[PDB]
Amino acid sequence: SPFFKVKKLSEKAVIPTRGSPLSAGYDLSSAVDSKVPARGKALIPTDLSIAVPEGTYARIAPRSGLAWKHSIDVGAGVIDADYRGPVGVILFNHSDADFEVKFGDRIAQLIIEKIVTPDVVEVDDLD
Amino acid sequence: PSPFFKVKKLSEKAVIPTRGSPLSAGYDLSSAVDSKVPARGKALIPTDLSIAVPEGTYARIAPRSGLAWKHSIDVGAGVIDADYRGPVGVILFNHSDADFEVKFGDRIAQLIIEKIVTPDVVEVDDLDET
Amino acid sequence: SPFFKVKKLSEKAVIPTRGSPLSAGYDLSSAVDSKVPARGKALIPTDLSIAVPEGTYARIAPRSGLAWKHSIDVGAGVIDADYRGPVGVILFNHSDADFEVKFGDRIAQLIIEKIVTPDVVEVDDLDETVR
Ligand SMILES: [Mg+2]
Repeated sequence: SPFFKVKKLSEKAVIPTRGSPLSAGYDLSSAVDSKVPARGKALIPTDLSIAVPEGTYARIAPRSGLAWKHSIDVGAGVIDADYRGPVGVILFNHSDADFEVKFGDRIAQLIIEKIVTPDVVEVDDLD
Repeated sequence: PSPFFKVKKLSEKAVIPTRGSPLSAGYDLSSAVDSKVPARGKALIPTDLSIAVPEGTYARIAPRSGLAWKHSIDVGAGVIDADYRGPVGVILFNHSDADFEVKFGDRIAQLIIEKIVTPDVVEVDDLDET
Repeated sequence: SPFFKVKKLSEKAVIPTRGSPLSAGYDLSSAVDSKVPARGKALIPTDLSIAVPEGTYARIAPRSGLAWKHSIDVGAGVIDADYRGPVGVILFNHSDADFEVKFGDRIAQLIIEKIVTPDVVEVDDLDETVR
């Protein structure tokens, strides 16, 4: 049975919520105030640790508003189901304008994507 | 219930998205406009479509491989919720020093209906060790 | 039942491996020495061809380390389940420093994501949603 368990690592953390009833993702909020330099990057802590089920992973996905309005998008973003460290969001600034993330800003959305993980079979012929 | 992909044309310029091979992941998205993605910049390209995909999925607007190598084009963000009924636009980022020209009808992205789970969020005191 | 078939196209190829029992991705290694130029791009060969099952595709996904240490992101990355050509990794460099790729370096990770591929139908109107 699917689950999404979240542990607050500080009092500043915001428990993720979905934005609409059928929404794909859980909104993630910044636990800090941080500059994202023009044509540069920032690593934004959520002060959360998580667990998601085997047969899935948590993808840190971009919010469309951040991307369209501010040319900000998300690098990396693959959180394994057994990763128990703090969840941070890597933002890339694809513009010549400096940007600033404020404490509590929603900076990404977490999507729990279904996957398969079979053992690899090496072959001489794929078909 | 069986999966579905319904599309509604918002103008005559919209093109029904079509897959590219019988096992292909995604449905090709065509531009409804003439436009451009400026060098080192971005654009929102209308498809003039509204869509519906099933609960337990979302529609991901994903980059085409050819455009990524030839024009350094990427999709800046492409999460479309299963309950999103607004117009579908494609956000393109141009990671090169030359403009990318868009003519109406041009394929600019592909849509992939990804399976997900959406359980309730549960705050906990401790997580298991791995 | 899911599978992941891999064919090596040369001796330089490395069978993709998963790091831990619950890891999402299979690490992909470069088959070449190469460079991703500052603010530029490169197509890095793996010298692999692959097959994944119907109802999935293989997503070429970024490694977190390369993203943060080198501003490297993966472009493109949608590998169809019936694509039988060579698998190359498209890297974008979002920094002003060249990124060197050495033979055997891990440059991405492959994730076999579950999808649906229903027959698309045009309709006159869609349901409006409480949103
Ligand atoms: Mg995905």
